Order: sequence, then structure tokens, then C-alpha cells
Amino acid sequence: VIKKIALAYSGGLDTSIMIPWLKEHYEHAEVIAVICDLGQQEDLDAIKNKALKSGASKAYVVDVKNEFATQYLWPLVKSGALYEDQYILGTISRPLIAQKLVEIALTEQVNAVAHGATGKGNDQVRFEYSIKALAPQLEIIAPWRTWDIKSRQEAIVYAKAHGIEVPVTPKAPYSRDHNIWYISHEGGVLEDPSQEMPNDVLLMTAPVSQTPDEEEVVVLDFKKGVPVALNGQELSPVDLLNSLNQKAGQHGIGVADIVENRLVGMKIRGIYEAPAAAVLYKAHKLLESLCLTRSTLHLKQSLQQTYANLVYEGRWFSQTKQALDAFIDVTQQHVTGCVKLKLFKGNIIPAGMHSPYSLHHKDAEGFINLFSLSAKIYSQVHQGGNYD
Amino acid sequence: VIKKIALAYSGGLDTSIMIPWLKEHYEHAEVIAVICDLGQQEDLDAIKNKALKSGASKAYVVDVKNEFATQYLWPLVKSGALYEDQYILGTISRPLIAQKLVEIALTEQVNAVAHGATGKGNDQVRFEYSIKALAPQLEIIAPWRTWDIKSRQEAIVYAKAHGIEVPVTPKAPYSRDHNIWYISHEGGVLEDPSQEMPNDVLLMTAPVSQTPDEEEVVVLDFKKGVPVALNGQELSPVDLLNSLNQKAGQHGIGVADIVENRLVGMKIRGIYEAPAAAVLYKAHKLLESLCLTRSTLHLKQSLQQTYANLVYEGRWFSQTKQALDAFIDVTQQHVTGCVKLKLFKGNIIPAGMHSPYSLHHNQKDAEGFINLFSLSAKIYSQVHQGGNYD
Amino acid sequence: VIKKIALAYSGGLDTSIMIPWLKEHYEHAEVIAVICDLGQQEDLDAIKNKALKSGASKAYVVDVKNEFATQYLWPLVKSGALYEDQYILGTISRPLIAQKLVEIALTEQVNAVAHGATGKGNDQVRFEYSIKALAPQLEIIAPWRTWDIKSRQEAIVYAKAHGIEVPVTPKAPYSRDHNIWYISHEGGVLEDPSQEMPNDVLLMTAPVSQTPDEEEVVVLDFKKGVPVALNGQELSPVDLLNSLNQKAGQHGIGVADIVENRLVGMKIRGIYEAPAAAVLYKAHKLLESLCLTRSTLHLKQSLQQTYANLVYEGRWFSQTKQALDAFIDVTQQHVTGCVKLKLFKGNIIPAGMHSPYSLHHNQKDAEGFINLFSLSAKIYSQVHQGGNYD
Amino acid sequence: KVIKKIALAYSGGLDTSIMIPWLKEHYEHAEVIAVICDLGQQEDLDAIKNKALKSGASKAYVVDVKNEFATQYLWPLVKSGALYEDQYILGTISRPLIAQKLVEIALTEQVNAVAHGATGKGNDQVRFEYSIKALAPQLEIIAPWRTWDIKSRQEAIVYAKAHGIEVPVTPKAPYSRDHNIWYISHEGGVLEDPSQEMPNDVLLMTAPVSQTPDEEEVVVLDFKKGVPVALNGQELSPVDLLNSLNQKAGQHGIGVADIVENRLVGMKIRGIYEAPAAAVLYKAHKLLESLCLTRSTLHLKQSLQQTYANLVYEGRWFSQTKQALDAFIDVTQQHVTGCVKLKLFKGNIIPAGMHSPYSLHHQKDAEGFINLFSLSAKIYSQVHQGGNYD
Ligand SMILES: Nc1ncnc2c1ncn2[C@@H]1O[C@H](COP(=O)(O)OP(=O)(O)NP(=O)(O)O)[C@@H](O)[C@H]1O
Ligand SMILES: Nc1ncnc2c1ncn2[C@@H]1O[C@H](COP(=O)(O)OP(=O)(O)NP(=O)(O)O)[C@@H](O)[C@H]1O
Ligand SMILES: Nc1ncnc2c1ncn2[C@@H]1O[C@H](COP(=O)(O)OP(=O)(O)NP(=O)(O)O)[C@@H](O)[C@H]1O
Ligand SMILES: Nc1ncnc2c1ncn2[C@@H]1O[C@H](COP(=O)(O)OP(=O)(O)NP(=O)(O)O)[C@@H](O)[C@H]1O
Ligand SMILES: NC(=[NH2+])NCCC[C@H](N)C(=O)O
Ligand SMILES: NC(=[NH2+])NCCC[C@H](N)C(=O)O
Ligand SMILES: NC(=[NH2+])NCCC[C@H](N)C(=O)O
Ligand SMILES: NC(=[NH2+])NCCC[C@H](N)C(=O)O
Ligand SMILES: [Mg+2]
Ligand SMILES: [Mg+2]
Ligand SMILES: [Mg+2]
Ligand SMILES: [Mg+2]
Repeated sequence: VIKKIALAYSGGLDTSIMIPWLKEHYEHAEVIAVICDLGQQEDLDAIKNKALKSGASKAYVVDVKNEFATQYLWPLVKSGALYEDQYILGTISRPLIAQKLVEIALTEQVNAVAHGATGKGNDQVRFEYSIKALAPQLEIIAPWRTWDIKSRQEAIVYAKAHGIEVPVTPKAPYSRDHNIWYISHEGGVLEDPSQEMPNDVLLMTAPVSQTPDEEEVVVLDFKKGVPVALNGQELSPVDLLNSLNQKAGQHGIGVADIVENRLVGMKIRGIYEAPAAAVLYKAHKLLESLCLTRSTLHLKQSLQQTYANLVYEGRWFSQTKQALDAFIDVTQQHVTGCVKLKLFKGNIIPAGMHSPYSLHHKDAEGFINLFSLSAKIYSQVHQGGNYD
Repeated sequence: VIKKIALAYSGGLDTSIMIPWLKEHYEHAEVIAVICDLGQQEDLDAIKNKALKSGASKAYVVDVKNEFATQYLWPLVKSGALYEDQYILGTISRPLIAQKLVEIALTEQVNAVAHGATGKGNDQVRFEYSIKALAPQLEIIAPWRTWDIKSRQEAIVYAKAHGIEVPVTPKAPYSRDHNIWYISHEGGVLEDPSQEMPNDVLLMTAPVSQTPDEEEVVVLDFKKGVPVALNGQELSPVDLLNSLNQKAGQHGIGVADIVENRLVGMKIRGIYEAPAAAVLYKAHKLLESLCLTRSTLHLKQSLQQTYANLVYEGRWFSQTKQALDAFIDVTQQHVTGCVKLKLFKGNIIPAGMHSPYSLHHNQKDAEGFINLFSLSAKIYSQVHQGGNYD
Repeated sequence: VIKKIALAYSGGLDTSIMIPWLKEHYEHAEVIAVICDLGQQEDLDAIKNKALKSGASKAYVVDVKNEFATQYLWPLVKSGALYEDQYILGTISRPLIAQKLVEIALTEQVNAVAHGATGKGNDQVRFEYSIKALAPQLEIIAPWRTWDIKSRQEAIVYAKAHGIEVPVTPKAPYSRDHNIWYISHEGGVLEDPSQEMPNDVLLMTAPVSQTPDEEEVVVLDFKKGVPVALNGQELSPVDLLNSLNQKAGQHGIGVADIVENRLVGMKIRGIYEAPAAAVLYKAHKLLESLCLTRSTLHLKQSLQQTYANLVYEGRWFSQTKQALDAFIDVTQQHVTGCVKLKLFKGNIIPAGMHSPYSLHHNQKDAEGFINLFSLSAKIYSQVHQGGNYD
Repeated sequence: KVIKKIALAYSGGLDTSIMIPWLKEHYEHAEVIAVICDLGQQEDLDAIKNKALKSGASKAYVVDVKNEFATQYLWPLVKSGALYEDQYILGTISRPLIAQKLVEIALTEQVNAVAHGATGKGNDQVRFEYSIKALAPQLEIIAPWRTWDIKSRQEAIVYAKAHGIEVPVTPKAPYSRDHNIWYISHEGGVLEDPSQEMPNDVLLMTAPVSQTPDEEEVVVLDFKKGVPVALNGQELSPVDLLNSLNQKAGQHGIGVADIVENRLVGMKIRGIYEAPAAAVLYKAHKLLESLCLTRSTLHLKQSLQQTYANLVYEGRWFSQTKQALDAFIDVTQQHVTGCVKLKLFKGNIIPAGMHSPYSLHHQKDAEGFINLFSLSAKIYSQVHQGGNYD
């Protein structure tokens, strides 16, 4: 008996019209909106009011920027994971959105939760794996998989029919996602990989041709694998990300133009901006090269893909992830020190690093003989053979 | 009796004095010098003549640039491997040097082979693993592990006592290696990772502040994972690497400043220049992302570290490498197409790609996939009711 | 328009009633049946006649036992793969069934292919992945996912209303699959892992208490990773498997009782009989331990899970599988020799092995190896003075 | 700087007995402290202590480490599920513990050096010395087998007699053995020919299958967080449970492995290993994991078993790499809690039921899952139209 539904509400046209749609298809159902502040830099008061004006009985706005940075982005930094060796995994936000939706749903005695992810992308998997992992008893409603709205023009017609304001502004040329960690752009003319990136895509990163002609030095202090200070100033994760995004963005750093494999089974061409992320990944990699032994570094690097795939596929809320985090946290115990980097014209240039736990500071013949003994034996057995 | 020794001879003071040293410690032994042209851009006829003036009975100069490109660098490009996710592995040349040394050693019926790799580095392992893999019967002599010479001034004293001319110009401030693929710099003041790279290190790459203010477009055509044309012009591998090294180096591309783990058990700070290698790695990665399925891409990426460690450790001549190469060659069958890149201020910027084998092209399907993909998570959370994942 | 359908036909009641059901739901479609002889040891003439009596216009019976052994089981033996470290993967037959279904469909102007795998299992994924990999243009029809028949009694009602004869003998208490490599049992009272295996499950393996009191020696010759002779007699793959299944089954060998993760999201309890497979896996493992270097063995063992998952998931017809097969075939080049084993009371006991390519054959070297192998540990403990590894 | 005191890992053999006078000879006025560990080798340790004192040791410690061997070494090993090269139960996991106790006493006694009696050709010298460097990088290590002029057992006997050490006539053991609560190892002698079956005088704790009981024996194992806590309904300490299970499973002929393994020191060795309780615990642990872990956790954990096994085999126990693996493993073991019933019979460990409070064992969706799971295969086959996967 669906009497009450919690909707992950982003403020767009689509989730706005899902409020009356949900109330139409679940008779006398009350709809509560859940709005997360992830750093998308939108007017959340206006989004809250729009949810209420659209028919929600309540509209929660939850500021999750610090929780996102400390509970999601910091473990990701520690993992060093890049999906398919290229993608900075900004959709790590989806399980956090799901977590807040489920938390509020359970305090509001709702029967079902809903989200506005489309029927063709990855985000629907991320949302629904997370919801099942957190609250297997909650019904999930995905209007894009059910309703007859097929186009933006149809959504606009429906919006006007239900008193939802639709002012004229052209269709966005690109489908975008924005949080404190990244900006993603896909769709439209981007879906043709034979074409270069158009010049109106980037939103927070300067094209290299307009970057400063003087390099900028940044000094990052890390403790146990995460950054705690910038240029000698202790900063919260959010403040450090904000400052580093501004600096590295001004210097054109961090743009990735990639073709990736979706979980749903097709390839997509995406543009990703993440200036601070690129700088943090570089500094973290340098410190690990100083502070981990060879065997630890090699084993940890061999698990980056596993971690990246888990994040990409929405499997954050799993024992598998818990076990990887426990492995990673051990490896990060001594990843503590100072990394100086020069930002300049899209480049992150090493400028020195140090750590109180730096490992940088007749035997050879015996090592060589025993290291190569199996090769010597093999070649004696296969005399005259080659390795072609 | 050791009557004949083949020496891998690079032309420095050290391998020059190894010639009388070997003749002294192996009485009446004749020494044959083997010099490889790997693209180090040195006067090899001068090096040949110095080998003979130093007491070598014969001095071979073998031009192996083409074979280095096709038999080593092209498999490396196909692998996509980077040691510790950073190093472009220019010492992939060491097994080739060992291969030419052994080939000549067997032709000349020598009793032993010798090399001048130092006793503290990786190159001695690379040479000696390769020699044992190719010719386990040959004795190996490494003078740096046997002789009493410890410093350059000690080598100079020895050279004077043994009729070896000492070059006027001193040893560079850095230990360097140079071939068509890369230039490496280590040692000296580079052994302090707390300092930035000095301004006198780079030899083939412009500093980014001194790069052109206009971008340059390059177009690379690939066939089965390797580049066959640049800007619409079919080029041999060596000509293509040469051209791309010039273009990308002019635009400041490809400098790596890293701390790596040696095989011999300690970390070293190195500077690596490899402009064309960076451009080819980028283009190859882009084309794989278009032409491989997800499962093939993910499996191949998971073997890159294995390949990189094998190359770094000198294990090129092994059945393990042969098996990896067979796997890689299958995955490269359709990595064929065109990649356009912009070179600019140290950046390699995607400018479009296409492939006749590109794999890039209902709502009811998604709900079923979601439910079964997530079923195990739903069962787990029902069993551990109320549990967190903290 | 779907005018003609090829149905993978096993001869049970369910695939029999699918023939009239397909004709009802695809207006006047012709249905041809494809029956594979995989070693299920059934009366294939009776199955062929039952397909025709049920309304099939044609019923092909294809003997695929040699193709199965040489093109599927031999690569599997070479891989050493066991799904979740326990399961011998007898459903490697499903891509072969799909391959014959498609081969015949494309000689018969067929528009759609059909199979009788249930909607809850793995086999439907295996069939339909394979069909899409081989012939993406063919439509696929799975009646269990579409029709309203939900029980055996409902199937019987439907058979009676459509002229399909109902067998006198009931449904077996277990869902079974049988080919030359294995017999699988699941469902029924087996779906309680808290209970031991009932005494009426096993079909080709003696209970251990009912095995001979004298051991039996078998001698297996291998060439390039696959068995070519048994007790000094060269035997075809099918004859060797048949003989070894009889011998090892009589000695109680090869029963696995496991809980496995399905691809479709849930765990299942299965009983698997595969006597010859257990013996061949053991002999192959022993010879690899003799003929492979350490690095090759370790790398190959690290890919067994990948291969096992690929087979289990039905991804046989993929470039990923082709690349793995290329890797594996290199590693098998020297896996050639003789393994003697004692079969006794459910045990496979090594009794000696040899190979012309066996790799089994100073104190000063050890100290240097130890010091450099341990140098990284010494540096770390000097840096972290007073620490522990708790 | 002058070596005044040496701590020696002292086993009671002839070899470490004569190392006390040898050490005192080669390090003038040095005293020798013997360190004897109780690992379950079932020897008279007070007699070994007395022999050390009689041979000239100033102090002789006997450290009972059986409980901590089980809880700090064997229990993590059981939780890992690791087998070296998929065959070896890793009984030399004891070597880092021996080194740890040696180093503790070394530091307490303010000695200048530690010594051990491992030979120059084996793995144990690496295990001891890696551990010693990881725990105490400042301590000098003395390995007399790598230094002294004693080459044979007969020479060791001559030396013992010239230095007052009792050598009564008792013939050379035909095999080199190691024994602790976890396993017994046998190698050397006629075992070094893999073409020969195991001789009938090898086994010491495991019945040959032909003399095992004719009635099966049920054991019930309760596990909590991946380790056994009770046997047949009785809570037992780890040592008591291992002792009881070794007796029961040994009586039923369980757990003998006859293998060829790759040494770290670069060559293969043929070994016989007995470990009855270990085989039973490994089987029970594997069954419980199959019930309680999700598929993705099981697959990832199984993929790290080889890493863990190699680390243990190579002596790298005292490392951050091991600590990180243990942290991963411990998370996966949090719900590996429940009851496994097994039948021991004639060398077989037969599943007889399992249950757990955390067991994970309990039409339209399947089509959508199939279509998206197989979409990349369909796209690939449309691009490579009509292609094959041979
Ligand atoms: N900050 C957020 N708070 C709550 N729900 C969110 C948030 N961001 C995304 N979602 C949910 O995730 C779904 C998918 O995100 P998204 O791709 O941004 O679509 P959209 O916001 O509906 N459309 P658009 O205007 O093009 O961005 C949304 O429909 C919401 O259900
Ligand atoms: N092109 C080459 N041809 C033949 N042998 C070579 C070549 N390059 C390197 N070697 C061998 O490898 C050894 C190690 O190389 P390297 O570190 O360059 O030492 P080096 O040339 O003797 N000294 P330096 O002058 O400081 O570069 C050399 O001594 C030679 O034995
Ligand atoms: N040897 C075979 N030849 C052709 N098709 C087969 C063969 N084995 C299995 N199949 C197909 O695979 C499907 C699933 O196999 P299976 O689980 O045995 O179902 P079934 O045979 O229809 N029912 P049952 O009588 O309980 O064995 C069958 O319905 C057929 O479509
Ligand atoms: N329980 C133990 N306590 C102390 N040291 C030990 C113990 N077991 C082994 N060691 C050390 O490990 C070394 C190698 O073990 P091992 O192979 O048993 O040689 P051994 O005891 O000297 N000779 P053997 O009588 O043939 O077993 C010994 O020489 C000791 O230094
Ligand atoms: N709803 C969105 N626009 N999401 C951005 C998707 C980014 C990227 N393709 C991913 O799947 O992680
Ligand atoms: N002799 C030399 N300078 N060799 C260059 C070594 C570069 C790098 N450290 C490597 O081991 O591959
Ligand atoms: N239709 C059948 N009876 N199939 C046998 C299934 C065996 C095993 N569970 C597997 O998926 O491989
Ligand atoms: N000293 C001994 N006898 N040790 C037994 C060695 C067992 C096995 N070969 C190993 O290296 O682990
Ligand atoms: Mg949005
Ligand atoms: Mg040189
Ligand atoms: Mg059947
Ligand atoms: Mg002993």
C-alpha cells in the first residue's frame, strides 16, 4: 500500500514533473523530496521551494559536502583508483545520494523511494544497488522506466498540464553532472568520438591557451594518505578541494576526454573536469612511491582496477568494498609528508617531496645467479631454443 | 682455458680500460668488442676505433635500431605497460644488447662474455639473465664486481698505466642512457627527491615555458596496435619515432620525474624523457578504448603490471614473456584506425579518433539487469538486517 | 516475419510441448529440432522420433562427442580452471549446443532459434550470449520466460490438449545434466546444504564404501597439455575419457558436493560427478609442476579464475577467451610426459612422473641473494625503528 | 663491536649442537645462548636444553610457543585459505616465529649477533634472515653452514667428537624432516626422484589408506569468524583441537600431499607433506566461505590466496604487505561462522552438511539481464560480421 514516497530530487524539469506523476500513479500518495548539497553550486532554497510548489509535502535539503569529501572522496584518493585507467569516478556521489534518501525514508515511514535516473545509463544501477544494500524492504520506483514521457518536449507539455513552470530557455547542449569533485559532460555532439571537444564544453577549467604564463607552486601536506594542508594552511577537505579546484582550474589542469565502457553494456564519450582531483592523485602517487615498499606498492596498484570497477558499478555498500578499504587503510599508515608541485599550462610538475617515513636513502653476483637460475635451467633443458 | 672474450662496449672510459684489464686477468685472452647502435646518437666509428686502439682484436658495430623498434618497442606499445604506473621502460634495450653480444660470442667461439654494468644497479641483472637464457654455457665476467677500481680517478690512474687515453671532457653530472625511445638521467644531485629537477638535465625536450604558443596537430594511423603512418605518410618505425620525438619534444611533452623501486632492493630518483613514447601510449590507449570490449580491456589492463615488471627485471627472454605476447597479440588484432592529437605546452590533447572496428555506436531490459545484478546485495542485506557497510 | 524456428531439443516433456507452443505463438511457423549427442547416453533415435511426432518438420541428431572433447574439454584441461576452486564446469557444453543450433539454423533459412532453459538458471545466459556472439541477426525465443506453464502438472495438461504423449515415468527427483565429462545433480532435497547427499543421487561413481580393496595403476601420457594415451595405448579423446570414467568411477573418484554462486544472483547446492576429469586435472597439475618455470606457473595459476568464470558465465565465444587460449597454448608447449597414478578408495595418489622437458634436476650465492631479497625489509625496519607487524 | 654474546636458534640436531663450539672457536671469548622453540615437534625439549648446556651454552631457553603459533600464524593461514602453488600447506610458516623468539631473547640478552643452522641450499635461510632484518636490522646474522668447512654428516660427527659432543651410533635418517603441530615434511634421499612413487617408510602420522578404518567417522566443526572453536560440540583451545583433529584425520589416512614445488632459491624440490587436521580445516573453511560470502567477495578473496601463499612461503611474514592482506582477510571473515559436518573415510573428507546463521543460501528479470550482459558480445559480432572465435 504505497501511501508515501521519498524522491531523490535534483530540481530539474524531470524530477519536478515526477512529483505529480507519482501522485497520479499512486492514488493519495504523499511525496517527500530529498535534495543533497554535493557542491553542484545551485540555489538549493529555490530547488526546495520548487519541490514544495510542485506538490511535495516536505522538501529536505541535506548539506553533505563534508560527508562526501571525508567518507567518499578521501577513501577514493587513498585507493588511487581510476576507472579503465582514465576516469576520476565523480559518480561516487550516487551511493551517498541513495544513503541520504534511505535515511530520510526510514524516519518518514515511507513505503517506496524514487529517483529520476534514466533507463539507459549507469546511475539507475548505482541508486538501486545502494538502496537494496541499505534497505532491501523498500520498493523502488523509477519513473523513466515506467511513464510515457519520451522527450523533453513531452516533459514540457506534461509540466504545463500540471501547473509546473517551464520558461523558455534552450535545451542544454550537454548532459552534465557537477559536484565538489568533478564536472561531467556527455551527449549531444560529444557522442561522436571522431570530433574534437567543442570549445563551449568546459565550465571550471581554463583552456590551456589562456592559462597564466607564470607557474604556481602549491605545497600539499598529507597525513595517512589524505591532504590536510595547502600552502602551509590547515584546511577542511571541502575548503582544500575548493581552493585547489580554483588554482588548478585556472592553470588548465585535469581535463579528460575519454571513451568508457558503461556497465549497462555500451560505450560513451565523456568529458571530465576535476582539477583538484588530478593534483591530489599526482601528489598521492608521489608520496606512495616514497613511503611504500616495492611489494606493498605493487600489490596495492594491482587492486586499483578492482576498486575503480566497484565504485563505477555502484557497489560501494558492500563487504567487498569494506575489505578493500581495510587493506588500503593499512597501506596508508605512513603516507604522510609534503609534496610540492608546479601548476603550469595543464601540467602538474613535480617540485620536490619529503616524508619522515621516506624509504629513499659481492651481494649482487649471488642475487643475480639465484634470480636467474630458473632461466639457466630452462635454457639448458631447451638447448638451442629461442623465445620468439 | 678462457682464450677469447666478447665485451659489450659502449665507448666510455670504463669499458675502454676493461679491455687491458680482461687481458691481464685472463692471460693471453683476445677481446672482441660489440657495439650496438640503439639511437644513442654518438659517433660509432670513433667508438669502434677506440675499442681497437684500446687492445680489442675486432670491433663490431651492429645497427639494431630497426629491430629494437619492431621487436621490442612495438610489443611494448601493444602491452601499454608502465613500470609502477610511471616508467616508460627504456632499458628494454638491455636484452637486445645481450642478444647481439651472444650472437657474436657464438659466431666467434669465445669462452666468455663481459659487460660494464655497475655492481649496484639493475642493468647487470638484465644482461646476465638474458645471457643465461640465450647461452647458459657461456661464462660471464662483470669487472665492476671483481676489480679494485672504485672511483673515476682510480679508473684514470689505471688507464694511464695501461695505455688507454683519458678523454678531455669529464663525465656528465648525471648517469645517462639514451636510445631512440628515451633518455634517462639519474645520480648526482638527482638523488635528493626533495629538490626539483635542475635546469641542466633535459636533452631532447623543451621546457614547457619554452614551447610554441600555437598547438600542433598530429595524425597517427595504427594497424594491429602499432603506428604505421604519421600525418598521412607511411614511415618506418625508426623514422616515425624520430619525427614524433622531434615534434613532441619541441612541445615539451613526456618528461617524467619519478622515484622507482629497483630490483636490487633500493629506490632511485630518475628523470625520463620520451616524447614520442608518451604520444604513442596516449594514442594506443584511446584506440583500445574504442576497439576492445569491456571484458578484454579490463583483463588486458590487469596484465600490464605483470608485463612491466617482466621488462623492468630483464626477463624478456622467457616463456612467460612469450605467453603474454601471445595474449596481447590477440587483443591487438582490431586495434586499427586513426587518432588525431594536439600537442601543446606539454599536453597531448585528444582531437578525434576513428576505426573501422569501433564498437561505439530498451527500458524494460534495464530493470531486469538491475534486479539480477543487485540480487546478491539484496540477499546479503536481508540476512544482515540493519547492518551498515562502515 | 518468423516463418521457421530451430529448437534445441533434449526430448523431455518440456521441449516436446514447446513445439506446438511455438507453432501457436508464431502463426504457422515450421519448427525443426536440433539434438546433440554429448554423451548423455540416451536413445537418440527415440528422441528424434519424439520430436517428429510432436510436430517438428525435421529432427537433426548431430554426434558432437569428438568436437566437444577436442575443442572444449581439451582447452579446459589445459587451463586447469575450476569455478570457485571447486566446479569442473560440465556446462561448457552449452556454447557447443548453441554453435550446432546456429550452424544448422543457417542451413535451414531459420528466422529464430529457441531453447528450453528455465528462467531462473545459468543455462539461458550461456545459450543466448553464444547465439548473439555467433549470429546476432537471429531472434531468440525462450518459452520458459514467456509462457504461462509454471508446473509439471500444467505441462501435462498442456501436452494432453496438444497431442503430446506424456511419459509414464515421473520427473526424476533431481534436475540432471549428463555428458562425457560430468553428471550434475541439483534441486529437490539437494537444495538444503544442511543435509548430506542422499544415497540415490550418484549415477556413474561408486560410493567409497563400495570400491575395490586393491588399488589400480593408470599411466597417462600427455602431449602439449592433453592426454593422448592410457596404459600405453593411444586412444581418441572420447575413448580415453570413456575408459577413465569407467576406471575412476569404479574406484569412487571425483564426486564434488558444493554450494556455488550462480551468475543470475543466487547460490545453488550441486552434486557433480566427473571421475576422468578429476584424474586428468591431477595428472595435468603434476606435469605442469615439473615442466613450467616458477614465474610461468604462478602467472598461469593466477589466470585460472578468469578462465573458469568466463566458461561458467557462457562467454566462450569472445575475443577475451581467444586471448586466454593463446596465452595458455604457449604455456602448454612442453607439458609433455608420463604420469602414473594410483586410484584407490576415492583417492588419486601420485605414483611417479617424468618428462623429457622436466626442469627438476653454491653457498656463496645464497648470502648475496638473501641480502638483496631482504634489503627492502631492512630499510623499512630501520626507518620504522621500534615498530611491529601486528 | 667485538662479538661477546651470540643467540643461536638451537633445534637439538647434531648440526646446531656442534655450532656452539664452532661459534665459540670463531668468535673468541663469546658466549652462546641457545634458543629452543616448542612448536609441537614432539621431542624431549628438556633433554635438548640440557644438551645445549652440556655443549657449552651459557643459557638455554625453551620457549613454549604452541598456543601463539596456532592463534597468530595458523589461524590467519586458515582464514586466508592459501596453498602455495595450489598444493602446499605451508608448514614452514613456523620460521618467522622461530626468528621472532630468537630476536626477542637477543635483545633482552643484549647479544651482538644471532645465528641459525639452516643450510645454504634451502628456503629456510631466507625465511630466518628476512625476519631477523625486519625485526632487528642492527643485529649481525651468522649462518655457519655458509661459512664453515664442514661438508658432510660424517665430517660433522668427527668435529663433534673432537669437541666433546656425544654422537652415539644411530644411522642417517633416510629423509630430511620438519615437524610441528600443523604438518610433517619429508624431502631428500630417494624422494628427490619424482619418477618414483613415495616409499612405504615415509609417513609418520598418517595411516596408509589400505589400513584405515572401514567405518566412516563424523566430525562436527564449529567456526567463529573463520577459525574453528569447537569439535564434536566441545570447545577446545586451538592446540587441543589441532591435536585431536590430527589424530582422527591421521587415523583415516587424510591429508598426504606428494608434490614438486618451486623453491625461492631457484630450483624445484620433491616433498611429501602430512597435515591431516589442516586438510580438514581447509575443507570446512572453504565450505563455510561458500555459504557465507557474496560472489564478489569470494572471487576477490580467492584471487589473493596466491599472493598470500607466496608471501608465507618466501618468509615475508613480518611486512606491511602481510598486515594489509590480514586486514582485508579479517573483514571477509566476520560472518564466516557456523557448523560444518564432515565424514572422514579412507583418505576422503566428505561433506555431510553445513549451516550458518549468516548463510546466504535461500521471469521478466532474466530477459533484461541476459540482453544487457550480452550486449557487448552482440555489438562486437555485428561489427565483426560473420567472424569466428577460433
Ligand atoms: N543533488 C541531488 N540530490 C538529490 N537527488 C539527486 C541529486 N543529483 C542527482 N539526483 C538524482 O539522480 C537522478 C539523476 O541525476 P541527473 O543526471 O542529474 O538528472 P536530472 O537532474 O533529473 N536532469 P538534468 O537537469 O539534465 O541534470 C536525478 O533525477 C535525481 O533523482
Ligand atoms: N650501445 C651499447 N652497445 C654495447 N654495449 C652497451 C651499449 N650500451 C650499454 N652497453 C653495455 O652496458 C654497460 C652499462 O651501460 P652504462 O651504464 O651506460 O655504462 P657505461 O657506458 O660503461 N658508462 P658511462 O659512460 O657513464 O655511460 C656498458 O658498460 C656496456 O657494457
Ligand atoms: N543434448 C542436447 N541437445 C540439444 N539441446 C539440448 C541438449 N541438452 C540440453 N539442451 C537444451 O538445453 C535446455 C536446458 O537443458 P535441461 O536443463 O536439460 O532441460 P530439459 O532437458 O528441457 N528438462 P529435463 O528433462 O529436466 O532434463 C533444453 O531444454 C534444450 O533446449
Ligand atoms: N624448534 C626450533 N627451535 C629453535 N630453532 C629451530 C627449531 N627448529 C628449527 N630451528 C632452526 O632452524 C634450523 C633449520 O631447521 P632444520 O632443517 O630442522 O635443521 P636441523 O634441526 O639443524 N637438522 P635435522 O636434525 O636434520 O632436522 C635449525 O638448525 C635451527 O637453527
Ligand atoms: N547523470 C549524469 N549526467 N551522470 C554523469 C555520468 C558520468 C559517467 N559516464 C559515469 O557513469 O560515471
Ligand atoms: N646504466 C643506466 N644509466 N641505466 C638507466 C637506468 C634507468 C632506470 N633506473 C632503469 O633501471 O630502467
Ligand atoms: N540444466 C542443468 N541441469 N544444468 C546444470 C547446471 C550445473 C551448474 N549449476 C552450472 O550452472 O554449470
Ligand atoms: N628444514 C626443513 N626440512 N624444512 C622443510 C621444507 C619444506 C618445504 N620445502 C618448504 O620450503 O617450506
Ligand atoms: Mg541533474
Ligand atoms: Mg653509457
Ligand atoms: Mg535435460
Ligand atoms: Mg631439525
